[PDB]
Amino acid sequence: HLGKTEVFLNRFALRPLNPEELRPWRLEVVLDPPPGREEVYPLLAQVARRAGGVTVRMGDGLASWSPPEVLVLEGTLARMGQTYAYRLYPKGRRPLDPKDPGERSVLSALARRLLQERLRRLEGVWVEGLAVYRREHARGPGWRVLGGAVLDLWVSDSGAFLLEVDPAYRILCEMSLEAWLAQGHPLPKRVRNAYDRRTWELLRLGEEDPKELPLPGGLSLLDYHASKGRLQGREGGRVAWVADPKDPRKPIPHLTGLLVPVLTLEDLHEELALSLPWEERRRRTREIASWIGRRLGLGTPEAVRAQAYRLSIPKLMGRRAVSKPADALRVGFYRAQETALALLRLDGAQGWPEFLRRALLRAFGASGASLRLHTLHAHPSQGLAFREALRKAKEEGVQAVLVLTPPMAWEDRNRLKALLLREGLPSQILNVPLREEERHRWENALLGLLAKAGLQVVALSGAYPAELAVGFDAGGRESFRFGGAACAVGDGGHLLWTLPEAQAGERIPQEVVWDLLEETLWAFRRKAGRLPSRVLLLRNGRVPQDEFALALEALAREGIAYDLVSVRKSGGGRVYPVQGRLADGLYVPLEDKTFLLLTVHRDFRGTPRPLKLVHEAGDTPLEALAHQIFHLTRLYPASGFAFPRLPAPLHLADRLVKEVGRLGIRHLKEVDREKLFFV
DNA sequence: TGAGGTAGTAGGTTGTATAGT
RNA sequence: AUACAACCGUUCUACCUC
Ligand SMILES: [Mg+2]
Repeated sequence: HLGKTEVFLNRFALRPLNPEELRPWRLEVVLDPPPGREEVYPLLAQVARRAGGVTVRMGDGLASWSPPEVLVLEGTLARMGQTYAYRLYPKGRRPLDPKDPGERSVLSALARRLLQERLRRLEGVWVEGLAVYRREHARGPGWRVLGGAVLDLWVSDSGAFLLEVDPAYRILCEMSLEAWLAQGHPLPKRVRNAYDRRTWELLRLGEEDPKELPLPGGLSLLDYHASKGRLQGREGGRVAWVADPKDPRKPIPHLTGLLVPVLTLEDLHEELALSLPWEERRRRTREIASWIGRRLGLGTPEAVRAQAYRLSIPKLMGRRAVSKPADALRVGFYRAQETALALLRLDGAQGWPEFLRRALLRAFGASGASLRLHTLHAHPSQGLAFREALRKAKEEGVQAVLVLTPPMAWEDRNRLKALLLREGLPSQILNVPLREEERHRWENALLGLLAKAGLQVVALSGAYPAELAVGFDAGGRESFRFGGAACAVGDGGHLLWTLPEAQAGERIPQEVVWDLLEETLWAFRRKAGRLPSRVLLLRNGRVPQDEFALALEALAREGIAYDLVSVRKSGGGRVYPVQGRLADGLYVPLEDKTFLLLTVHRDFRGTPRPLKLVHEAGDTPLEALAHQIFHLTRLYPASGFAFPRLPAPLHLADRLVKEVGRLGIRHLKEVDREKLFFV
């Protein structure tokens, strides 16, 4: 069950490395005072930057593509307050073999630096690292938007340059605060220094004179900024009151002549289309690749191809087959039970709208389960009595409450949610200027409601390598030492979530991961009276792989087969068809155990971002894994009309982590973990 | 709070380090 | 909190989609 086709990656093959590049100059470093021994590594890279060439770190020394005589071989550094004196010593050259991953790594660091350094020298071109911006996409009243691309340059195993390209844009507010003010434009959100990158939350304009404000040092504002050479060639203008990097109420003094506004997208909207149709993006990518090759003498670009296989579209089962979850409202649910729902009105109206009661009764008739609708005659304004009302509805079997309400402020939303959650009542909010013809909104609402209640509504009828697929999210951190969360989808049925639930400090990451996993295991055991034969482990690849060692070990001790797979929402590059149209379910195998996956592609103008996956453990054939993950993409019961770009367990753990973020909510004790309260 | 995506940007986190010796 | 380094980037705004 597949297909076959060919695609271009947004990578390009360029010229072979010439003999000199294959034989970099080697340099021995001498510092004073030496020190470090274990800290003698960031220092090495820093020296490699101070030298001022195409030079990188290589072993205990330096590799360079720049002749040592055009380097700053002797100079000084200031690292964390300490001042070092360095001298570089040319020690001849040493050949590097691309076939050695270490040496090729060095070669690629050199290639990257080559790209950046050579791009800096181009006239009529703006460069901010691995980003180059040529043309001018749009300009108006003091600000312009430049169009270019983000790049990378590394070295193949066959010893040739490889150039990744992807068009981006840049919003430059090429002016000054003072002026910007004049144009009559409104004071922006945050403001930025004109002499560095530190940015302060713009609080208010001042009322006093810069030559008066006494600073902690004896200096005034104006001559403080004058002393450090900043008023040299510019008019300081009026005084401003910026707010600190983090957050505070204690403001700081600044100058509208040393401040530059920073425009977000919305600021431009108050005057866009920075998305590109995939055809246009491919074109511009090619153009910029040939342009770079031309200007840098790297030859004419050969776009790299790759075989791609069109995966089979999954079989979504409600009562019968469905194209999308929303249809199950007409057709019926996969596994319905005796369910009790509750209404909570905050618009001071009475009961269920008729079309909602109808839609629900219909959907449940088509499922033969018997539905029971309650109404909460209670309000949060009551105090404890409200909590009591909630408790009563719970004991009467209510599983979830729909909340008809005008647009709630963030804080009130979270407070209300958390409130119902204390009494074990998941809730779906429906904003109440509500017409019946708004089918999408209230049907999605209804789906969320039912999901929260514990219904299944849809399933994948297929057969898959692992009957348990659990996804791991680590919040916004690079480890589970500070907690994270898991969501489990059982082949394509049953849904569970788990929190770290064991403090957030002196926690061993491996043990956290194993705890999440073990709890999902035990949930599965409770629902099935057995342990699963194989589990699919999905992580977001932002935490070290070592953090799953204990979980894998434990899965083995228990005779449970596994497959560890890493999923990265960003970095997969772009993917274009050679001929024809680009479609869903694209599987694009790549290097050692890694592949691309173009899961989603609907009526959006912009180019799709393929997923990048790495089979890090287990002996399941890649195509099989890609199959299962792609199908897991279609098992999100809350979206109803559109599929998420990520597999259900990861998408779920994302919404979960974000919701715990929004609410409390350490011990969500009364909430059943079969109930997806966070969608 | 209806939800899916591509767009930039702020915005954020985590790691090492400061001095001491 | 300072510096440096690495990575991610929901909110928001917009366009749209069903
Ligand atoms: Mg929801």
